[PDB]
Amino acid sequence: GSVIDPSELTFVQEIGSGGLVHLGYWLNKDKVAIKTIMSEEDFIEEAEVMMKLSHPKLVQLYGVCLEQAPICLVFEFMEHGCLSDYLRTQRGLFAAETLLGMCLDVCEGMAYLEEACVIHRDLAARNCLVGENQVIKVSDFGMTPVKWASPEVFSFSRYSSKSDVWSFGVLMWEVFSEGKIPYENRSNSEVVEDISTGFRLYKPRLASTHVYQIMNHCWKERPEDRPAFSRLLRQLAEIA
Ligand SMILES: CCC(O)(CC)c1ccc2c(-c3ccc(OC)cc3)c(-c3n[nH]c4ccsc34)[nH]c2c1
Repeated sequence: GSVIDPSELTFVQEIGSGGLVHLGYWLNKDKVAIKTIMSEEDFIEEAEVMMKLSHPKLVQLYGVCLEQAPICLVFEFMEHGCLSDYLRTQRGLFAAETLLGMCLDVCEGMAYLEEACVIHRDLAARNCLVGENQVIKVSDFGMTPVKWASPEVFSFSRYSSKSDVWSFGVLMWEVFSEGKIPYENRSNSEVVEDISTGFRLYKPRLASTHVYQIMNHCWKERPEDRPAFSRLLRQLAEIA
């Protein structure tokens, strides 16, 4: 399943930690994001799933480097790193249209995963990447915090594409607030209690009445009342 020899990789600079990430080169040519190692088998399987899902708004892999421990996944290099950090560093420089376009990119990737019956389970701005011309790609979509979890997920672990829709609503909030922490300084028990009473994340300044309505549609108590990613995509496109 696309095996890369360790000698083919050149480690240049550490760029992140989660799962350690390095900026590097494969075959002294392509810029790569090397993600060094959860069990070894699950780490390989996540890449195998991702390598068979081709969409312009989903991150791509060059291959997997096994044989020598710690094992690593060889991803394409994304120029502007993770979406969460990009929003925080470029805060105050974003236009409303740019933020909506970011949500539309994520929604496109999510609509593809929804049709392929692939549940992300951890959709958040920290799991999204920024490339050339501010193109957003969904990352870590091959897996098998409660702040992004739907009520049926944090209470009954009922994962579905509709639970990813709730997570997308929180992602939409992260984007429009320019990288703000959802339910800041609040514990896991506190967020569960708030959401159960009917509390929802506040409307950020850059998000219009229509954008906030879409966020609240993603945040409906019952998963059946939430719109599918295929529907959400056209709703977001209509606001633009
Ligand atoms: C914006 C500053 C800079 O340009 C500095 C070289 C940069 C910084 C971080 C990244 C990452 C990246 C590294 C670790 C991350 O945490 C998982 C998320 C993103 C990535 C990245 N690109 N592609 C992939 C795949 C998994 S993480 C990652 N590119 C980065 C680029």
